[PDB]
Amino acid sequence: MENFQKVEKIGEGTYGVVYKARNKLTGEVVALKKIRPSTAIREISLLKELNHPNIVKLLDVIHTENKLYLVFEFLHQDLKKFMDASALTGIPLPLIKSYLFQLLQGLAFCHSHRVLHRDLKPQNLLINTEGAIKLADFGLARAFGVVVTLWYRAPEILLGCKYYSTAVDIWSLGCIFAEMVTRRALFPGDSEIDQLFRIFRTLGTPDEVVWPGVTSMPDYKPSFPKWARQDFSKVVPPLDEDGRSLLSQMLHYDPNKRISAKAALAHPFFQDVTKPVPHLRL
Ligand SMILES: Nc1nc(NC2CCCCC2)sc1C(=O)c1cccc([N+](=O)[O-])c1
Repeated sequence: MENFQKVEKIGEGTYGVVYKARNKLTGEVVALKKIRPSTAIREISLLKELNHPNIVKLLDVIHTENKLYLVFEFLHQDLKKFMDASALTGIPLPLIKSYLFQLLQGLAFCHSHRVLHRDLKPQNLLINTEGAIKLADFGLARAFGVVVTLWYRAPEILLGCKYYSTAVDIWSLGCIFAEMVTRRALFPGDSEIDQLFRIFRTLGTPDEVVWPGVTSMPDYKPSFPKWARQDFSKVVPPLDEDGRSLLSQMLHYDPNKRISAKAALAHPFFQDVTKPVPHLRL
């Protein structure tokens, strides 16, 4: 309140309440995030340096009265709400393609700077009236270190691996891509084991052939049921073969086999990519 004017609470984020606020000095409207450690302050502050058209800008890190706040650029809609609003007709393919392309650019940028997100989901993908889509919260997970949605969690995380790689973000993005296409979450698990088994029932229970080292993951149990992989054309109909091919590469079990954001940008699926204007009701 000393330095801002609260417009309204807009949601509950991973780390605390998020408000739409107005900077007292500048009059600018921002997304103010209250964080519910000195190591973190220094680390997060470095994120202020990230600047890319597809990344929500971290405007400032404020540490006052022994409270921590992160100030982010404000956008008017998120992908979760946009998908809900578009459920009757579906998001036009050209726009799904444009959003996926832009999201991969944001990931390629962050990953090139050694910054992972680790918790990508429709709620932290923000859109504006000009057709841009941006990712918010990259790098917070590493700096802070932990009802939460498990729908977009990579299998290695669900299997208890405590070492993350850029591949966890590609997995989440693949799940989001599938959801934009079918208008339904790909793997809507209600628990970690349900999340894992939903993945197994669709992509097949992983083994040492497709994922070397999987049987040695922390939470892997030899007792996991063995489900056969489903035909991929049944998972995201009516997406064409270019889209299905790209999606399959984003959903490989072995994180090391998962396509990189950079390589994905070159996939044939983006041969005819454009930047359409979305119809946003604000
Ligand atoms: N920058 C930014 N602009 C936002 N405007 C809202 C978009 C949805 C409609 C209301 C305004 S939301 C936001 C976040 O960064 C954000 C990410 C994860 C979660 C939340 N959250 O509130 O729970 C917020």
